[PDB]
Amino acid sequence: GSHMRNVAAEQQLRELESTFDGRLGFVALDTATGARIAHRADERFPFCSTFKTMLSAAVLARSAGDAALLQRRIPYAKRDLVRYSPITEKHVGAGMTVAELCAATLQYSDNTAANLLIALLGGPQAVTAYARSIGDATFRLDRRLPGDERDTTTPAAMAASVRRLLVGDALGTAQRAQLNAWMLGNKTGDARIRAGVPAGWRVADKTGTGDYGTGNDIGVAYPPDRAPIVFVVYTTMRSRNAQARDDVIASAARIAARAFV
Ligand SMILES: CC(C)(O/N=C(\C(=O)NCB(O)O)c1csc(N)n1)C(=O)O
Repeated sequence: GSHMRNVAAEQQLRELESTFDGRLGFVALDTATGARIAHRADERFPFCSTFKTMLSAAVLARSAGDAALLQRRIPYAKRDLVRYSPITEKHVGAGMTVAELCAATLQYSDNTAANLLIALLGGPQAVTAYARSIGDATFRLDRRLPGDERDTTTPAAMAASVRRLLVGDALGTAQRAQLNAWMLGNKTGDARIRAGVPAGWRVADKTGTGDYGTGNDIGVAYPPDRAPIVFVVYTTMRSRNAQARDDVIASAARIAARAFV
């Protein structure tokens, strides 16, 4: 790579943002060199379901020296279900193990699964506390309008957290391996980062989708013969009804992939 290719990439990101009525927040990091391609990296964006990565890491941290926690089954009932719970809705009654809940919320974005895990940790403030413990002073989970700082982070802060969690040593080696295993098996991101990077790269990712055309994807790509590349993409729009743009997310990843190859 080179600084000049990165300057070119950043202008391409600006041009990409002009194709929709909203904001593009982007960080890609080449871990081989620390080279960073960024756009609106220090602005806050609603993180939507991408917080589930930080969730799951916090749960994995509780399991250090207590691997049996992952096999502990958590009961819940129908009145405990919230909207969009495709996995948990099938296991009302006896419930699911902690590991199963982590997998459900990472791979299917199951919302009840996330709430149960948030509860296990002691509430949303425990997730924020966990983020602070790994050097993220920006992330805030306030609950399980544009401009509201609640439930937001910046692309820069999330990129650093993704890097430390999936590539670095925020977690112990075994827990890092497990977080990667879950995110590698994500089912919701086929049209996002995965669509923009080379087919030969392995991708561990977590998506986020919300109103105001909010379309997010964060994660790490593992090329077969070089160092991991961290990708964080946040998009959000001015119109509440607007669909999230999978193609824009894929295109942003593709711009950075081309620059780093
Ligand atoms: C409605 C319910 C179940 O979930 N709300 C969500 C949501 O559906 N997140 C799904 B995700 O981004 O894959 C959400 C967060 S920001 C936004 N817009 N929607 C909830 O929190 O009660």
